[PDB]
Amino acid sequence: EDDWSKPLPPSERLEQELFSGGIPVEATGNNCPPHIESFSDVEMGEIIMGNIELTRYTRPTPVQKHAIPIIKEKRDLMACAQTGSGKTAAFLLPILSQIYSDGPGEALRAMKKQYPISLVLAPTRELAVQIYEEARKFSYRSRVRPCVVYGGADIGQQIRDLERGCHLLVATPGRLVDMMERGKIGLDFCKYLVLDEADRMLDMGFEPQIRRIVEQDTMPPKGVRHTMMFSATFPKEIQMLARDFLDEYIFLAVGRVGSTSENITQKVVWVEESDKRSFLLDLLNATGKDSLTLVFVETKKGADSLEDFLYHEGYACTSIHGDRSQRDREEALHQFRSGKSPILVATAVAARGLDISNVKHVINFDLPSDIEEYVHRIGRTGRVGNLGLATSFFNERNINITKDLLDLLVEAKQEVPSWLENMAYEHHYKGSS
Ligand SMILES: Nc1ncnc2c1ncn2[C@@H]1O[C@H](COP(=O)(O)O)[C@@H](O)[C@H]1O
Repeated sequence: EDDWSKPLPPSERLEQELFSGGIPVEATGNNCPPHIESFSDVEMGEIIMGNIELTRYTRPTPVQKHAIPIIKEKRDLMACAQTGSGKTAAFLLPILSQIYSDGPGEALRAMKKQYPISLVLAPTRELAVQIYEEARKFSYRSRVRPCVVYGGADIGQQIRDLERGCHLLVATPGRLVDMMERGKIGLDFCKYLVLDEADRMLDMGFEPQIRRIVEQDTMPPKGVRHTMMFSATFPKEIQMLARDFLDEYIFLAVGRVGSTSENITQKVVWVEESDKRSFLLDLLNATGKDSLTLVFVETKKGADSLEDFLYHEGYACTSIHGDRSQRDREEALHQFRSGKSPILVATAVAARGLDISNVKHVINFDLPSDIEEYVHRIGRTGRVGNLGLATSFFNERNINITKDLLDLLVEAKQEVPSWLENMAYEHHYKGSS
């Protein structure tokens, strides 16, 4: 049989291809394996150590010091770390290491529809490619062929890439489901599940697809598969997702766990329904050359009406809602992402699963009845380096979220309209006399 631990012949055109480019730590859980200080503190194999040297990694990052020995000891992981912490290599290195050591497993040898040994789920195309490229570096001179798929691109070329073999699959949840329904991917032998930037995936409304992939198909249950979740923040829906997806897991926090709606400037203004169009025009006239603007409306009839208004007023824009054919919605998303139509009108429901690459300005033309939905919507702007802007139109129709919105603005240390805190005021708490 095949030896998956002993490296394949090199290829320096491929080497130049791959490798010629540019404080507190909390760990809680039961029987947590001790952290490492060097990559050699645990045995990650011949192939991994060789590829580590090609990538010129000299010392493990904080998150790698703790996560790598955890994953290698086959323990589930909930990790709160931010971008630039080296979390990609933190799960790729021990996973690939174990695959080299263990091999494909008797199933894939008795067969040799693609069956990934490892699956990494990402919110966006950009992050998906980042993970994919790192995987190529560490799968070099091995028999693990990494593949990446994502929406907004030709599925035909992605299917072709898949059929050349994939043992590690990086995917956005929507395109993976599409591959599964088309019968191109099976999860029967997926032993390594990774959710990278899980919080943003839920922001973009990927949770149903994720739970369909993990819980409703053929993927091994927890305790059999090894599952790792990485998230910058730790809101309640992530905690619930962690409890459901993880078994006997270690909680790792590198730095302070990020706040909800961080890196976002939020403005709330009072606008009557009749004035929302004109008010929007003033907001659009304070827009840069092409900074992408995402406008949320409640209904599809409202979306069409708004776009019709914007078109007549001379604005380059497009729309995405349910009453559109799929050919129109895919082209609309293409024209938004390319800046040809820098203004996207969309209902929240239609925006779900779409790779809208965090715009510079989110405008809540209509506010939701739900503050958790508000958090998901404004999450469509703001990163780490780029401060995002979220402007919301508020009137009597939104009175039910007055207090939650106020509380959120205060927690995020944002500006509060004096009329908003006035409307939220409760005389019960003043006291007698
Ligand atoms: N051990 C390491 N030494 C040096 N750079 C690293 C290490 N691990 C990851 N990186 C870099 O950190 C970035 C990855 O950030 P992240 O988004 O946390 O995966 C990439 O630029 C990597 O090259």
